[PDB]
Amino acid sequence: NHADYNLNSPLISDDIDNLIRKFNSLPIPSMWDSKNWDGVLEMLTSCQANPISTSQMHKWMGSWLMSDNHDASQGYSFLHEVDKEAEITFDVVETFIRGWGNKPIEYIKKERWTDSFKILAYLCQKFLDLHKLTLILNAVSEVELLNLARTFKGKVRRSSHGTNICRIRVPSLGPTFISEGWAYFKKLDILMDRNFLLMVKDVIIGRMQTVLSMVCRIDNLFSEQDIFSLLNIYRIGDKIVERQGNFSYDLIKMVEPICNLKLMKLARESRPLVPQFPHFENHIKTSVDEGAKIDRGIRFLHDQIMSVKTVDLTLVIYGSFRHWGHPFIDYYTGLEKLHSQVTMKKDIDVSYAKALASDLARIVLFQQFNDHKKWFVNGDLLPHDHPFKSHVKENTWPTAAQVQDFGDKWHELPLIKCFEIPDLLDPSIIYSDKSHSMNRSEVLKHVRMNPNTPIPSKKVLQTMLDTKATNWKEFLKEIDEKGLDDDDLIIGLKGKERELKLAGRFFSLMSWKLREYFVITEYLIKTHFVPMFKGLTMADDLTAVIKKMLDSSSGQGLKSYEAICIANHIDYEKWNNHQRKLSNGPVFRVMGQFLGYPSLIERTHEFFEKSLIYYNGRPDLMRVHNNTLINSTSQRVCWQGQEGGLEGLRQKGWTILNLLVIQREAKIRNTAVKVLAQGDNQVICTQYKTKKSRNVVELQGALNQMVSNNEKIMTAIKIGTGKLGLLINDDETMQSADYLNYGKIPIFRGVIRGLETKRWSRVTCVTNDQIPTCANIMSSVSTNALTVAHFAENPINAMIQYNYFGTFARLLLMMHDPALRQSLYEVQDKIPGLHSSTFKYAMLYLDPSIGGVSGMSLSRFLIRAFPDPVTESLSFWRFIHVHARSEHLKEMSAVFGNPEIAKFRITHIDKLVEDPTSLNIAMGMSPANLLKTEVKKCLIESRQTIRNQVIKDATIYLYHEEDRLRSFLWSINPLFPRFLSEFKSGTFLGVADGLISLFQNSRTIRNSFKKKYHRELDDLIVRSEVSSLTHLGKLHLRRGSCKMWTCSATHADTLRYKSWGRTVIGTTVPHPLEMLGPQHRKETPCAPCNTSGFNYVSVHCPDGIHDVFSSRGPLPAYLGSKTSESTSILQPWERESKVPLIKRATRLRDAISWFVEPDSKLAMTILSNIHSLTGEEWTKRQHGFKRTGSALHRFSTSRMSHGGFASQSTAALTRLMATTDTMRDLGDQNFDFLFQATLLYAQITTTVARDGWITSCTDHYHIACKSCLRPIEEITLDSSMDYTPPDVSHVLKTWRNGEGQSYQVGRCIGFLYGDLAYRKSTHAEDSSLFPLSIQGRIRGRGFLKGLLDGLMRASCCQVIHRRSLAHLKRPANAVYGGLIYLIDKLSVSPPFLSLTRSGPIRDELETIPHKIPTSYPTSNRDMGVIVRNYFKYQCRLIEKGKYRSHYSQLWLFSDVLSIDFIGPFSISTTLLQILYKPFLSGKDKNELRELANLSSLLRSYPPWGRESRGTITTIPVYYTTTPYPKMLEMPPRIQNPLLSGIRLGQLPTGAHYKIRSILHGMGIHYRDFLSCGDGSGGMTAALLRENVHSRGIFNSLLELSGSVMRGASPEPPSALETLGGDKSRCVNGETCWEYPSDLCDPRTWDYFLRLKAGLGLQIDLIVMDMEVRDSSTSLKIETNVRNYVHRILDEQGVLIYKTYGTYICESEKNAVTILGPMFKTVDLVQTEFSSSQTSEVYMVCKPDWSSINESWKNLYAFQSSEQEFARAKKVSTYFTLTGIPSQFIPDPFVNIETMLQIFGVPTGVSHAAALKSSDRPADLLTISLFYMAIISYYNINHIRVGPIPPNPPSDGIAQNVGIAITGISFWLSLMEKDIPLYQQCLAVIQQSFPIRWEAVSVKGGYKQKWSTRGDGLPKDTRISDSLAPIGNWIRSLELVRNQVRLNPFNEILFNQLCRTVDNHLKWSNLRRNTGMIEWINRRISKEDRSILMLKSDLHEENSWRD
Ligand SMILES: [Zn+2]
Ligand SMILES: [Zn+2]
Repeated sequence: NHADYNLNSPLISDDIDNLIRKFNSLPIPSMWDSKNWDGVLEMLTSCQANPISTSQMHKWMGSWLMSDNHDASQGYSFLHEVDKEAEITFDVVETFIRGWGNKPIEYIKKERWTDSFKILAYLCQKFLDLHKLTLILNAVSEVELLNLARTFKGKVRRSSHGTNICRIRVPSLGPTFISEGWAYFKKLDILMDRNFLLMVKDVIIGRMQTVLSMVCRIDNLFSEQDIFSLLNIYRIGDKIVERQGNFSYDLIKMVEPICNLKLMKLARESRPLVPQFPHFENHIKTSVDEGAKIDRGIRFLHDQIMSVKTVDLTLVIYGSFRHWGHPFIDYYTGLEKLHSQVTMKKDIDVSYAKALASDLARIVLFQQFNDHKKWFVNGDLLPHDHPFKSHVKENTWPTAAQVQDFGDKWHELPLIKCFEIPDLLDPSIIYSDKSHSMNRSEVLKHVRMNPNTPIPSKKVLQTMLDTKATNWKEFLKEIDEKGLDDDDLIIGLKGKERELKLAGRFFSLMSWKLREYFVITEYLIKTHFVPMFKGLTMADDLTAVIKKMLDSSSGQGLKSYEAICIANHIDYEKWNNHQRKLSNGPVFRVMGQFLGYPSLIERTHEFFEKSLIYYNGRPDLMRVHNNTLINSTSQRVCWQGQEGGLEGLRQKGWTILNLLVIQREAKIRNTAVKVLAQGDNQVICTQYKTKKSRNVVELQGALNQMVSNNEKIMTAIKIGTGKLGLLINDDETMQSADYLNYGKIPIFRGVIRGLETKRWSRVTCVTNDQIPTCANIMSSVSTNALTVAHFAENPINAMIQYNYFGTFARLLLMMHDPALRQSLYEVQDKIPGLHSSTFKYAMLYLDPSIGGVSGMSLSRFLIRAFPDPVTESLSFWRFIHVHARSEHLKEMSAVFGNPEIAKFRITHIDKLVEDPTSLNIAMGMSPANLLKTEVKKCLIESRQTIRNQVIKDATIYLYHEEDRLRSFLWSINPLFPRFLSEFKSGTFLGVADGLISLFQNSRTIRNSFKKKYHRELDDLIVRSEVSSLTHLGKLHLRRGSCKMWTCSATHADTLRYKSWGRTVIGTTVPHPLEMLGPQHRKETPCAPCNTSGFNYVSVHCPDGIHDVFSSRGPLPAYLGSKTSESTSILQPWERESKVPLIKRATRLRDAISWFVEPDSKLAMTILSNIHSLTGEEWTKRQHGFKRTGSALHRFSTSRMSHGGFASQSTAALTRLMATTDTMRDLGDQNFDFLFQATLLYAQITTTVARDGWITSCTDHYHIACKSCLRPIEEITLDSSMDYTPPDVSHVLKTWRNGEGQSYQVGRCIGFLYGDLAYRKSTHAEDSSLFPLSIQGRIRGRGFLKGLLDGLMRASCCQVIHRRSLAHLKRPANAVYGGLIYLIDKLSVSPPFLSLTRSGPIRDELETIPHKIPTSYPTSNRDMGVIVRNYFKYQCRLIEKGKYRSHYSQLWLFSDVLSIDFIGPFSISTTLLQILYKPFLSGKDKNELRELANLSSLLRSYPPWGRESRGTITTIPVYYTTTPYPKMLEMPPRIQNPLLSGIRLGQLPTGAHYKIRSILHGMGIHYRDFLSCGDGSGGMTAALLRENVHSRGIFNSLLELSGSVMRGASPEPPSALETLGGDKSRCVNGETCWEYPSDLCDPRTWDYFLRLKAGLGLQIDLIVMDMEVRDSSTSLKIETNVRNYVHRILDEQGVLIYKTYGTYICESEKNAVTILGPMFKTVDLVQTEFSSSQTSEVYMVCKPDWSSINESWKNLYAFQSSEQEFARAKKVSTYFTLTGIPSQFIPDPFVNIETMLQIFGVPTGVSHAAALKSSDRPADLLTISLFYMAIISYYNINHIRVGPIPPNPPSDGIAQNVGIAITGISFWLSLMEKDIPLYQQCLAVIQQSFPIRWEAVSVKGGYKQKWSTRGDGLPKDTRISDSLAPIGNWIRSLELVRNQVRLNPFNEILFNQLCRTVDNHLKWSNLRRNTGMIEWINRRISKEDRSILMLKSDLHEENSWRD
């Protein structure tokens, strides 16, 4: 009403002190005798006591906290009350949770832990009586005083000057005396003001709410001992601030980093082997040493903290740190420190900064030129370098060559406009209520004139109204050219309040021109340049940020060191001080060049250097001369000149400078540098990843190498940043792959965590001046609770705490509510019954949208946003009713969700047009809208006062034509409030709206003093509150209203209908709760839950949600909807920043046809006319724009159109998989429900209702409400009142701006993706899933051929730009090349890739022969393969002949807006016909030049057979009673890619043949089987095809993490493509994943036996290929079979168990474990890989050990390379391919072409090769060696000349050339018969394929050399994971050999091939110079493991939307 509860402004004890002065003897204050203090002096004399003053204040403060000698009572009673109320309200939540997540809860009291409750009772005693003192000393009215006096037992005492001294007795401190703003005295003899008292209230209530929040949770994360430990921490903290006064906060400023350091230490304990970084801990230790040199016990503090054993408790402490906090600021020392840190003279390297500036210019030139493909430089330049050629051509845009050539002069050019200055109309985009200083003459005159009084800050809005507006154009123009005038350069300082630094570090406020300057330039920055930089999270809302928080790939103790992201975070000193001109100048010069006005934005440090600085808190001390303030008294309280700094100015700008330094110094090592820059404070994620560590000392060394690399980066950054004059510290920190800290938000391991302590330590705090009301405190507990919910895991602790802190608050306001000025117990007579179940529930539970007060629904913890408050809560209430196990809850459901509707008025519709979705209620008069009404009213009733023409004309327009718009809008019968609102905003009235709204509540009541309105607003507040509470008392009608709806969405509609006159467009969305209802658990039957059909969402949690925050989690994510919102993470101004007016009008014209059509012409001529009033009439009309889209969620103006966001931790959402693709069957009309919200809801509800489960799980959601599932329509409104936009605003427009068949789908999305992929921005869902709102049916080869078309065109266009015109050689190669690049880029790109996983497109990709995948769900890898493969097939057909586009009717679609497609598409048909046609040159060059200029100016059962059947090496075995145990040779292990390669016709794997060999020789007849442990279903497919009449049970460990399923189910096992798409014979096909697919445990067996008794299978056969990695898991599964076997397996039945030789000789024989009637084991070659211990155990079910030993000697691992090799020859002799149909095999060239293309060569070469392979089957060897050559020369270049070719072994290229050499030389050795190749091969694959590196100088720069037999630099390559591609090699070349013979290696031919395909290089250059001839018989012994010296790239961490 007047002043503030909780804390606003800093401490500054000087006030108190000088009052002690004036009081005491008159030691004299300074100048403040002016003050009215004599009231307090009358208190001081009338009650004589004596103060203590400051340091002592903080002493007794420390003492007084946590004290026992005290009273208690009110504490006990209060808390018990809270307890009771909360029990009731928890009745409500009880039924909610329990009906929602099936888990029931009991209300745990807070009395349970005893001592905790005692502690908390003392704190409550203290807080509650501090709440009283708060209340009293902040009240103006004698009435409030008398009511509080009667309520709180105190009394009024009038003092002689007419000053009321209240006297109060309170149980903590005993007696107290209180007067205007001043307090206390006797008992503890102390004086205090509002500021000090309140910060103490903040303290105690912090401790209170934190202890409260933790003490009893549902999860027990705490015990009274832990709490005892935190309490101890408070005790210690106290003891510090006890021992001395304010100085302790040094040591506290130490507390929060000590906390940081314990955190780091834990998250380091995570993956133990990493070196710690001594830096930070050491620094800390030193700070504790010095701290303990002053005062110890900080020692004990630090110690006990780091003694804390938990994550949580630590995080709490770090969550507090501010407790026992907030010391007095000394602004003197503050200003000294500041001014010095400014004055500091900095060494600056200039040309360094200039090089940065250049780097930037390069950046945005690239971006712009990759956007509009129009170089933005002038053609005025020197006819040289790149530029002339460049801009003239419209692309020279150069290469590495011309970039190296070009110095970094990018900052020197003639740079043009580029970014256009957005129109700022309405204040929203500029102004907030922050203040600013008055001009120079005036401040100076307010120092000369009344001195003693601090000079005020002129509120931005008050000056916005009273001063003539800004001409943005002339402003910037004149600032640019001549700069600002002296009288506008002034900066005021205010000590910001919370800092905890004894320094105080003053926040700044400018003068009006400086204000506007910094704002508009800041806004140009953020709008244009901010986005050109990754990292720098400013514009980011939340979801985006969290994505940027998952730009830390941290965590993973699971995978351990196989990938790591180190994390640096840096703080500087004063970033916002040490900023300097001579550094910042060039870059901001560049930025200036860019935004229209050169040398504009560079004037920052100039305006600082010229300006005045002063601290408006002490004007007395400043003296006036020469338009200068001088310090006089020598405190440095003001000064002239500055070298820059002061906080929030060019935050973004200086941050872009730094971030550029980083991106420049990132280049040094190519290390992966990810960055997050929040203003000052920044973090650098440094990514590395490892290749499969072996000896564990490698981890030590390698990780220490990651550290070394890291420290190098940091050092380069230190020096670099240092050159600019920014001091970086060696005490500023970093952590390992774990932790990270960003803007005080912790990420721990791989996961975000909030400070529940902090949010709950806020609670009852009310924001500035707002004061607590029924609405406000509830609003606070609410928002903070939803925050907690949002950051934590399953949002429950937030719900129960909500209930608690809510009813805590409610009892506080029941005690007294400052709004009603008296207690609410006392008020019963006035207003209806406040004390009821009704009122309680209402106050804390019904939403405002149903029309009651406030406090959520408990439905909002679910979807973070969602656009239907009404439906949401009404749905909630129906739901709590239906699951209510009581009566009065039902009573409350009817009561609540039948809101009494007030009778319609055009007034109300004005309100609920201004905001949509809501309803007309018998209350709802908010202080908000009432104050909006009042400020509208006042602002309107003075339109003649306003000195601003923008605002004047806006107010006029309002006062005149608002009615016209009102009625005109209101007459549209299909009532479309979204459109009425967007139009309403988009009309020139958007100004009126912006400003009227712009005033924030408290700031408004502060700014409403502008006029006669003083009392009205206060009694209006009283009006609103009495009415509110009156509405609840009224809401005790119980049961009086109607009943339980049916599916409240339809009823929310009907209620909206009854609310208004008519029905509404249907903008209401049934929300997930009522429609999807509780979850069906598929682990249970769910069979009645089956609707058949797909009315079914599902979610998977493999491994389950059990323990989270403890690891990152495997699965990718799901964040939410796409479009952003208002940022709630910070508080600068930013809410309405989005979407100015011209853009609005433009966009609702970009609506038109959608829901209106031009045919309507009325609303339309109107729309265009709005666009004509804002602008002029630029309308060309529009036609053919028909849009079929949904009208509820989607329609908006560029703003949030969204469906919702996840309110949940990333944690569970990382352990889950949401699946959508199951629902394709609701395609229907493409109607209401939000897939976004639904998916989100499934996620949360799943997490909540699982809450921990380790057995994994699968969950079903089937639509319960088919009725309010609600099919849509498309209504196109028109109506009319015959309205026209009046009052032409072109005056304003002057002053405002500164002049700102499916082949068709294929071509559309494919060209769109080509072009967009070249622009490099948004890949999101524009490649969508299956028939869209664009409709369709067939999506075939039609879709794909078209895709190739549109895409090819897109590459046509990008290739006219991409290349120099005057070089035309073979344009075919140009365009072909571009499209190749695109295709690869697309096969990597995921959304399209899942799109091709699922659906009928798979077919068109399964028609072409490829190869089967292996990965069960088929990873992005195998998908990329298949996609590429098919495309190389079709594109091959292109590279040969001509490309026809068929069709040629360009069907543009509704999903393509404007010309981003149109122009280039037309131009691309012509351009394909021009460019791909000739294979030549002509006049076309002219045409290219022309058209490219126009573009840049335009943007102004399958057949089958027999198969390989092998030999069985048999081991019969018996077990008779007694053992003869253990004596056995344990085999060796060779990995021998050999035979794994010789298997030729392999489907996903040749285990296929193995099983054939079993069921061949071992003689099984199985009618039906169970195949478990198949990856893609290989052995399944095998069995199933082999015995055609068999049925089978498929089981696969579901390998998820390696693939991103974007809204899709993992799909069938790929292998079952084998059966020709008819999998019907495999019963478990297509459903496989949704059961317990885990074989490690039981329940899977219960499920199989289910499937046995279910389909009557009888399961003759069991087969398990485990591929066992764990003895544990093995013994586990052994026990499983041991249990379930002979109750599942049949009576003649069979069990095959694949076993490992080492593992069976190892310890616990599974052979022993399982012994049935006939028992054996076998080895089967003519299948099995060479030198292999692996063997198939066997049981037919229904001495010996020495024979076992014998057989083990007859086993393969034992046997040697002659057995190995000769056996593989035998296999070579077998026809391994045979009955395989061609669909399955690769094309026995295309695999070669693509492989050589996998190994880095050009496709042309690949193809010439593959041809030569085709042509020369006879002489193969020559061609093979030629592959060796070609891969070698294109990888490592044994020949060429160049200037400095550094280390091009560089890991990978060397890797793939090594493996190439291996596979090749393998099958070569097998052909050419040479053993020592083979021996070598084995020893190599085992260890270290040599690559010995050199660079020799023959001049011309220098040549490069690689070898083996020599020793250079050894990049020697390990191969472990590499058998697979070796296999590919052997397979391919065995596959092209086609059983055909071979002929001698023909050296002549080799030469032919070599010089043909390559430079002229020869067998010679290969022979000696550098090469692989070593692979004749020659090599060297092992040297390096150093590919295990790892590398760096970037990390792939996927979430969906932003
Ligand atoms: Zn429903
Ligand atoms: Zn189901």
